[PDB]
Amino acid sequence: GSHMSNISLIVGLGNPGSEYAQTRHNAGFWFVEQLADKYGITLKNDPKFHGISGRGNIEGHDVRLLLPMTYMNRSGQSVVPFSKFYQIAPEAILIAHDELDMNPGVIRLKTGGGHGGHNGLRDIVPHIGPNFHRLRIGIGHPGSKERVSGHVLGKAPSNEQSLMDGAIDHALSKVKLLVQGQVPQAMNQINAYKPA
Repeated sequence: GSHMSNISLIVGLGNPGSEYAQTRHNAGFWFVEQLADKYGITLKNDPKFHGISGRGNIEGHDVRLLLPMTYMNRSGQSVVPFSKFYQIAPEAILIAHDELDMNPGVIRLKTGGGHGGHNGLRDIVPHIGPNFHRLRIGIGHPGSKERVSGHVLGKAPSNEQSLMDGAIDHALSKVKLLVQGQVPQAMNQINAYKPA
């Protein structure tokens, strides 16, 4: 299976379908789709684990990618059996997800903690516990808890999309550190990111 805190599973959270592909709740998908293209990892149909997955070499490490196709609030119905099947401990998992509590263009690597009301993480933490790594992609907050659904299922204005895209591109450049188990250095260099 996995080996220490060498990241060997990278999960991107989001919703299936073209109507959700450009929404803020798919920030995790954006990051994983771009990572898969950067490293030539095929993301193929994975009906067994209710998602799209791939396996390939990142900087000399055997790494798996997963996009749940369960819809966001059932994400755990893909991530939990996939990670158990391949014997990947949470400490070797990175989950990329949209973060309401951070600005567009802010990105952070966090180890552990709660779901912060994220309905994808809410479906994962009760099964594998909190001790996986998260790539928190800032998307900002709409003000109301009543407005959160419409914000996360919205398509961000170009300025915010540009800020997110820059942050995601920065994070792609730091995955080499994560697959090598250099979580502290990755966390310092990801968290330091500034758009301008």
